[PDB]
Amino acid sequence: GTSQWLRKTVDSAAVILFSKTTCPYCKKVKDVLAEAKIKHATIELDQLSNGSAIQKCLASFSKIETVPQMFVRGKFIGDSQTVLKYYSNDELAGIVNESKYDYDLIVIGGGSGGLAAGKEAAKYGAKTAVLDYVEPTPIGTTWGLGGTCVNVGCIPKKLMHQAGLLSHALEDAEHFGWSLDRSKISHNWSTMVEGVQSHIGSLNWGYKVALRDNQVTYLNAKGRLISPHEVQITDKNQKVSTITGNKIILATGERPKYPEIPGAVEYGITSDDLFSLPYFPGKTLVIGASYVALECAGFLASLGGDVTVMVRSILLRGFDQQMAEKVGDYMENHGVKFAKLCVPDEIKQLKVVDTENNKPGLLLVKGHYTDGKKFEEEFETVIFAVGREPQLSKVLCETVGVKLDKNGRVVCTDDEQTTVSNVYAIGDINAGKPQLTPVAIQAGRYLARRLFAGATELTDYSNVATTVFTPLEYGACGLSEEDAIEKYGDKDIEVYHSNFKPLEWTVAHREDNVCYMKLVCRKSDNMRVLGLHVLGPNAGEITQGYAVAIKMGATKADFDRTIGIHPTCSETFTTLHVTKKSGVSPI
Amino acid sequence: GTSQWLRKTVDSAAVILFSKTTCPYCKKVKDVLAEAKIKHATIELDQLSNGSAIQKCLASFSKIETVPQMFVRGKFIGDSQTVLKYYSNDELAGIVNESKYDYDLIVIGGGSGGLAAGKEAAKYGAKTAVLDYVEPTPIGTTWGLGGTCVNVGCIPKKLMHQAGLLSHALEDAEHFGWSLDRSKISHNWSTMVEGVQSHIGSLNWGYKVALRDNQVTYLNAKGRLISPHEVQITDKNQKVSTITGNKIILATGERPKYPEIPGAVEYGITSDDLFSLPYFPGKTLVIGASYVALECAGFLASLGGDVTVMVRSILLRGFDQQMAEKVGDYMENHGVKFAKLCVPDEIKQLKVVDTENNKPGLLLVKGHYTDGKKFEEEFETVIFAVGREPQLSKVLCETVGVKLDKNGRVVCTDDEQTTVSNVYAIGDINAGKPQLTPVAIQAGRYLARRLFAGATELTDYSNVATTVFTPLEYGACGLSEEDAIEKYGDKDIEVYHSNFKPLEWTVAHREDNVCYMKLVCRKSDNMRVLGLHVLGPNAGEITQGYAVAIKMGATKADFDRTIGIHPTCSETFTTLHVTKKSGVSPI
Ligand SMILES: Cc1cc2nc3c(=O)[nH]c(=O)nc-3n(C[C@H](O)[C@H](O)[C@H](O)COP(=O)(O)OP(=O)(O)OC[C@H]3O[C@@H](n4cnc5c(N)ncnc54)[C@H](O)[C@@H]3O)c2cc1C
Ligand SMILES: Cc1cc2nc3c(=O)[nH]c(=O)nc-3n(C[C@H](O)[C@H](O)[C@H](O)COP(=O)(O)OP(=O)(O)OC[C@H]3O[C@@H](n4cnc5c(N)ncnc54)[C@H](O)[C@@H]3O)c2cc1C
Ligand SMILES: NC(=O)C1=CN([C@@H]2O[C@H](COP(=O)(O)OP(=O)(O)OC[C@H]3O[C@@H](n4cnc5c(N)ncnc54)[C@H](OP(=O)(O)O)[C@@H]3O)[C@@H](O)[C@H]2O)C=CC1
Ligand SMILES: NC(=O)C1=CN([C@@H]2O[C@H](COP(=O)(O)OP(=O)(O)OC[C@H]3O[C@@H](n4cnc5c(N)ncnc54)[C@H](OP(=O)(O)O)[C@@H]3O)[C@@H](O)[C@H]2O)C=CC1
Ligand SMILES: *SC[C@H](NC(=O)CC[C@@H](N)C(=O)O)C(=O)NCC(=O)O
Ligand SMILES: *SC[C@H](NC(=O)CC[C@@H](N)C(=O)O)C(=O)NCC(=O)O
Ligand SMILES: N[C@@H](CCC(=O)N[C@@H](CS)C(=O)NCC(=O)O)C(=O)O
Ligand SMILES: N[C@@H](CCC(=O)N[C@@H](CS)C(=O)NCC(=O)O)C(=O)O
Ligand SMILES: [Ca+2]
Ligand SMILES: [Ca+2]
Repeated sequence: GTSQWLRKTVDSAAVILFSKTTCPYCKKVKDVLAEAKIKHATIELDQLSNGSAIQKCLASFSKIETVPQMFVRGKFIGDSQTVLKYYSNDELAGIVNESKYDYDLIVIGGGSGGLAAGKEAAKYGAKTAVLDYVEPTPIGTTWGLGGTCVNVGCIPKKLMHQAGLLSHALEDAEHFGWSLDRSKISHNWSTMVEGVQSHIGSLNWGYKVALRDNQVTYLNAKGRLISPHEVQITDKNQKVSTITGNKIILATGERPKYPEIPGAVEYGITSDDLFSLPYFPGKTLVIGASYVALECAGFLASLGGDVTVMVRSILLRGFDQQMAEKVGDYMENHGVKFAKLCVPDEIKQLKVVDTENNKPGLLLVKGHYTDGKKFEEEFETVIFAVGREPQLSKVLCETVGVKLDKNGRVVCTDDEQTTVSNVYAIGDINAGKPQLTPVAIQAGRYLARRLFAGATELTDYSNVATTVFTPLEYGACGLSEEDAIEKYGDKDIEVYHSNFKPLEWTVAHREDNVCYMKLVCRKSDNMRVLGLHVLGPNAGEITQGYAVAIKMGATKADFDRTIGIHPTCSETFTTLHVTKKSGVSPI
Repeated sequence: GTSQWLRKTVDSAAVILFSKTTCPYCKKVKDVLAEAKIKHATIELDQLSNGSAIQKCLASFSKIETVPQMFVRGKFIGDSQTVLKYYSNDELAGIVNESKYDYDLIVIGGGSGGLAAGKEAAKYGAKTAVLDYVEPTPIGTTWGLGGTCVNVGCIPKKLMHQAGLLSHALEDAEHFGWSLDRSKISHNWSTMVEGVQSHIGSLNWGYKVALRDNQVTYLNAKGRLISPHEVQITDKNQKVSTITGNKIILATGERPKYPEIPGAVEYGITSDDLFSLPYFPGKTLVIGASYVALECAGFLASLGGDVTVMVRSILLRGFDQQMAEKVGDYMENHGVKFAKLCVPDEIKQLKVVDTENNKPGLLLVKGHYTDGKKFEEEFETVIFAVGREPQLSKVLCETVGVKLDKNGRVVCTDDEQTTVSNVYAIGDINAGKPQLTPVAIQAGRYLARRLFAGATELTDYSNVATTVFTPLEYGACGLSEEDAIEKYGDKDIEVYHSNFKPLEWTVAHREDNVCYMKLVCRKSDNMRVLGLHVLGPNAGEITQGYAVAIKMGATKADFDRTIGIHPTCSETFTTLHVTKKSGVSPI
């Protein structure tokens, strides 16, 4: 496959140097490229097991088999003497700038995936543009560069989770001997929001600076792909123009859904609004039951809010349902109210948001339970967390020839390629992929490296660990218990499980037999670990290291031979014994 | 090796049943043994790849090759009919009780290792005794069952660490929008100590109950081995008697050292005293610089104490010294004072501890720096943390024939065997082994399983992860950078490193470029991970999962293909790039 590899690399790379580490002629070219501040990929052939065969294949493109060999956009440009000739004649800059298109890469969307792809491509000398535009929410919320995670997702969510966790740190402090008067302590929502937004601000600015420093062109503009190589852009001044690019990356992400009921769009809010909400939500209804719903309900409650979650059917559809029940039971036991098997029919306004005193309005929510009981209750704030959807066009998109699925997501190969061959999709819009920030980031970086640096490594989307940052956190890697049973049959599945109590919870007088972990294992495959699950503090820190071991194909015996660190919650994974089949209590 | 395995198992096991899972005669024996509450090991031959050869070998001991086959203390006892015959004649109890010795196992020491070994042996029907006695410290401190960790180590240390961490949670709360008056918050040492000691109390009681429930005989008594099978015991009433045992496990642990200076023993304290100290230490000097010193100095400071650490030479000798410098620099930047290259010459009393008002005394510490400067300063409490030593006898011990090393530790094989063949040593007294609780626990359990359940698995003492619970925590697994360079040469070592900032530290306005991690890797061995190091919050939770991957032989590429969980500190391990050799800043 070394012939096809070289062909793909030469044809895709913007600026690439085939080299050897002990070659003084290769060094002379590197010195020239650095002095002229020409960024490029470098492949050192003496570092590759097939490097000699690569040298032979290079003659298909250059007629030579020596190093160095410099290419620009599919075209052999010269050996060392030739490159030096361009340098001394001041032709080199013109040569490396020469292109059929305005850009080697246009990235549409400047979130986790887009920024990662864009910055990484610039590193190998690709002329790169990143387009980002934030369509306002129905109530007008907008924000800066960085995408969902930075502005309206992981970052503000985890920070509000921390604010929530600190509530309980205050309770725990007393049992640890701290003398404070908790009846006189209160939380100020807007102060927290100011601190959160101040940090987000530094991230917005940070990414802009990063794009500058990597010589990526940033356009605060809405992009539309109108042909394989043509992107139509609309600026703030509403000016329309067209830019051309060799490769296009679609990284446009998703936006929250609203249910199709009266008053939803007019009076409700979503996560998009919540994280910069200038008033405190007050008595809140969250509609929905997956991780956005539960994470938001959870930090709101810990801040002292009166919180209700309206659950159509189950919690965290798609997650292990025993773990999901445990996540919910903990939240229920700690003040979060659940309206079970209940759907909303309408929102009616009773009071407008006080914009001067930064206070919430008041809403009437009518709904109904499965049994026929009507739901009718007042809330200061209604939050919809009922899924997220991509914002591209079944028709328009197909007219440029990019195929979307039923749900409006882009159908891609295992190297992120769409049905238009120079066009790729990464992050949340890529059909079938886990919708997480580091996945989008890994995909973008790996994709940029393949396109412009001749890398071969595909993103591995299997066994990607997650954490739901509910009040008690839930970390998982691999399969749910039910999905593993479905795949391999009950008789081939062994589950090791245990309750545990963090040492910190002992003096603090918190629950026995609530924190919980399990390993789902396949008997036939040497007790291969198929799924890991932990409900407990710092679950994400706990889970992460185990995701490496699982990707390497960890078995139970691997876990068993490993010695614990004491005292930690994580060490419980190293001494698990009780199986579910034995019926013995995990307590 | 299946002949030797069976010989060792039959000869060592107290009560063992060789069986098959589909045999109704084996089930009949199991029913009998359960009805008569006879605990035993069970080996299911149809579950072992060499089970058929085992069946053939069993005839060397029983003259039969069928299942079931029951053994007691080296002696074939019967097939199923025979066992049922003993049952119906009411002979079975007598048979299984028959022994040359009072016990199959005597465990001397009831700490982490001893309790683990003892409880695990009882599970397979071994008649087990555990001896524990706590020699009082010079000032009279004593405590209950469970050993160093439970009473004067990991447990109270981590709980005081948590109390310390909560101090900073209080500072962080305000930036997260919590309204509290910190100028009016103070810490009460004795309240904290009460909560800590109350939990320890429940552990003492818990272990006693566990020994009861597992039918282990517990003797609060000092044991001395006087011959291979004879243990002399001294009770509280000072009564001396002798008990005999087949196997002996030495699990007697260590005690803090004092330097040989005037006033040390009379006026100073150690970790043994600190965790139940009924007065607050006040202005404190810690003498020493390894993890006990730094962990204690650290939580004392976070509680608002005026703390000084007197450092003979370096911090954390034996740990990676770049990481050790970083641990210290953080503590120095946060109020802990270091008297560098300084040794104590004498302690003099200025004030006696106030025993009625639970207040500390006052001490004068004289010492000298390497340059000739005298050290002279007043402290309310002086803490020695200058190492720990075993408490067994170079002569007495050798007279029973158990060999000790230069440092007084027991010299053992890789299966914990001493130079006396029925005598084993586990935990801190085992020469050359990492001195950690879960190591002692794993060793005890694995040892009990080998002796009484026919297991083969040795404890793996390589790449055991640790965490130093300093104010900023330090987790490590595998080799220091300097030890890896020493082993494989500089040219074969690549180090990937990065600073990071916990997301929580952003709103809280804490340090950039202080949290830090690295992977020490071997170039020749496919960038094999030889050492992992992380300085940051929750370092132990971070480190633990990676210890499984490292035991499996993780390479850098394994880390690279693994996707991060966002947002966590741990995910930084999944995207490391910067190498030390490149000179690029980790910032
Ligand atoms: C509340 C919440 C909490 C979350 N928490 C976590 C978490 O803890 N951990 C985790 O891993 N993931 C979390 N996620 C998911 C994570 O945020 C996403 O998976 C990730 O941000 C998606 O990255 P992206 O690059 O695909 O899209 P985005 O980050 O959404 O970027 C797309 C960008 O392109 C813009 N755009 C759209 N159309 C155009 C156009 N045509 N022209 C120009 N620009 C356009 C969009 O406005 C946006 O700025 C969370 C998500 C939410 C909603
Ligand atoms: C301050 C401190 C903090 C620590 N923190 C951690 C940590 O965070 N994580 C970790 O893994 N490790 C930690 N350790 C180490 C851990 O405590 C030890 O490694 C472990 O307890 C040793 O177990 P052991 O069974 O060998 O000995 P021990 O637990 O010391 O048990 C020995 C017992 O036997 C008794 N004994 C002695 N002689 C006799 C006799 N002849 N007859 C009868 N009984 C006798 C002793 O009094 C004691 O009760 C810490 C240690 C200290 C001192
Ligand atoms: N890594 C992380 O910590 C986080 C990641 N995310 C990302 O965000 C994405 C989507 O977030 P989220 O908003 O939680 O959506 P999800 O796709 O995860 O789930 C939608 C939820 O809303 C409910 N729902 C859907 N329609 C209705 C309806 N019309 N009426 C009432 N309830 C309804 C569903 O319940 P039902 O089962 O009945 O259909 C389900 O509980 C996820 O896919 C994930 O990738 C979000 C939060 C945290
Ligand atoms: N896992 C964990 O979190 C923890 C485990 N432990 C266990 O406890 C054991 C011992 O604890 P520790 O007390 O820290 O002892 P250590 O053996 O770890 O180190 C002794 C320390 O005291 C110093 N020292 C020794 N003698 C003198 C002297 N006479 N004058 C001044 N300073 C001196 C040494 O400095 P120098 O370099 O100059 O010799 C060194 O810093 C460890 O081996 C470990 O297994 C302890 C705490 C935490
Ligand atoms: S996928 C084809 C293309 N879509 C986009 O470039 C993004 C559209 C999305 N931002 C939106 O609709 O908001 C497209 O719509 N083609 C336009 C055309 O004229 O062919
Ligand atoms: S190791 C030989 C034996 N030691 C012990 O059983 C423990 C001694 C220790 N607890 C202590 O000294 O405090 C021993 O000392 N032999 C005595 C003898 O008379 O041979
Ligand atoms: N004319 C060439 C010189 C090529 C040359 O002498 N390079 C040597 C390496 S220093 C080479 O490619 N031959 C050895 C090999 O097979 O790699 C240039 O200017 O680049
Ligand atoms: N007399 C024996 C009966 C032994 C017997 O019939 N056992 C069968 C299993 S059910 C056996 O060991 N033979 C089959 C084999 O080779 O495992 C007893 O009472 O234990
Ligand atoms: Ca283990
Ligand atoms: Ca990665």
